[PDB]
Amino acid sequence: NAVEIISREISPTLDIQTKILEYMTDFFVKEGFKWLLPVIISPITDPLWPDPAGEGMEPAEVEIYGVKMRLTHSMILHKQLAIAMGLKKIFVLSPNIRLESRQKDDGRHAYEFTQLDFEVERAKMEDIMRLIERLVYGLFRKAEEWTGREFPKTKRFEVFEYSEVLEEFGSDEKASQEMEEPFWIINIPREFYDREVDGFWRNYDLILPYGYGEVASGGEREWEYEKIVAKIRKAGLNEDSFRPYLEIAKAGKLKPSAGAGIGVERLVRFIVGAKHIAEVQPFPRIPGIPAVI
Ligand code: NA
Repeated sequence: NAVEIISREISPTLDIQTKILEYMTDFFVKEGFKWLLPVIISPITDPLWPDPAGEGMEPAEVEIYGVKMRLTHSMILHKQLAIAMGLKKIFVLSPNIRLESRQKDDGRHAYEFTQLDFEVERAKMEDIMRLIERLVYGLFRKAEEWTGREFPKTKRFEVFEYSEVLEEFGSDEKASQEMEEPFWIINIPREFYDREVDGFWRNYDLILPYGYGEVASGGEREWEYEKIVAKIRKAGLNEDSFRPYLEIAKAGKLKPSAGAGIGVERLVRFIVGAKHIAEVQPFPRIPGIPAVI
């Protein structure tokens, strides 16, 4: 009900969201990153496949001036293109639209959400993981002041291989339920753009404790045409749906980089202790339920 949605009290949560957005955007600007504006419709987007976290659905699509456009799954390809433009360090507050099923309505997913999405030329996985640890520690100390509650105190998070998480816990979420500090999961076989080297994937997810689940994901990247297109073909994806990106790769303009996206609503939910992510959204976007507003 529309009247019901707008009769919720959410002012304290949005006051916290404002403090989080100010803190994070200020951090990246002061670190020397360029602040880019988002892409919403494009011929190319993140396939989100293969990916253990994904259902592999098609993006929303619309015809624009007679040409098929995809609503942004994520800006990953565009981040790589920004690095190809010589911009070195970039971030964006990026809307993502992912039409996941009701099976992903588990309290941490929304079908429309925002990532603070960033990328750094020539960075390695340890560089990005340490940068996120520095950001998160400082944020959690401020959150203690804002809320009057205690937050996790560790500064270097434990690291698990994805294969070990499957063996010990069964899933990323079961691991989250059993942990009291944030932790990393690394080496996850997934999309063509994440860098793979002789069976090892140079990638990482940050997982929150107390069952709150994933909050950030990233990797080092592939930049070579021959490697990228081999991965696309092996996965059975449509090469033509990546054509301009592949033209740029073939021309040699992609560079080595690494980065991550941080789910803003997920982070707000953690800091305020909300059971469901819909509680932190003025206009909920619940997987499998088309919003009335
Ligand atoms: Na290989």
